[PDB]
Amino acid sequence: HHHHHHMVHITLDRNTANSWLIISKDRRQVRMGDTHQNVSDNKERFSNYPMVLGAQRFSSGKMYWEVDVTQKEAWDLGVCRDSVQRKGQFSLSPENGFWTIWLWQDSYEAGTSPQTTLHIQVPPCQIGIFVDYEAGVVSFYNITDHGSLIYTFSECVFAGPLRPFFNVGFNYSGGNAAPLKLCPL
Ligand SMILES: Cc1cc(N2CCCCC2)nc(CO)n1
Repeated sequence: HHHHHHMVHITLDRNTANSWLIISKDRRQVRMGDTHQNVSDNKERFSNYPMVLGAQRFSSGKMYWEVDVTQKEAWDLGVCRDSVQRKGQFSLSPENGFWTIWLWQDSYEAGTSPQTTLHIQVPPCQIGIFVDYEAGVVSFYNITDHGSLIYTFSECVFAGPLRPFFNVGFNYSGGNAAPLKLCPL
């Protein structure tokens, strides 16, 4: 891919974060805390899962960013509608306004309904996420493996403004405490 030149500076939106998340001062890193992080509840916060949005909203153009997933056991990454449900239980699917991939239990899957098995030869330490709003495309790249394609969602029905989407995952095992980090351009 030659997509790096649509590079955007993503920051995390503290107001949207699950109340157990800890976002760094520079708003570029997020991890699961071992407890509630002493913030007020609000209608934006994801209640059921360790999720947070980027502050940026996109309704046109091409956008690219990279995320560090080093030493994590579980995570979700991609984009979502600004209007996605925040409270209660829901599945990550394009019908619910999410275009995502994830890791759990040593398998990588795309968030279709039902989910799609991914074939990755080199487990990624950094993921590139490319959005072409006009084309209706969300693509994922393996930065650890020379930028090799992971998955492409096409004919996407964005149906509104998009936000970068993150899930640091639970840490039941004690092996998933590491942060997600937005990587420098
Ligand atoms: C804990 C878990 C894992 C899982 N997978 C998806 C298929 C590939 C393997 C991982 N699915 C579920 C569904 O409740 N739970």
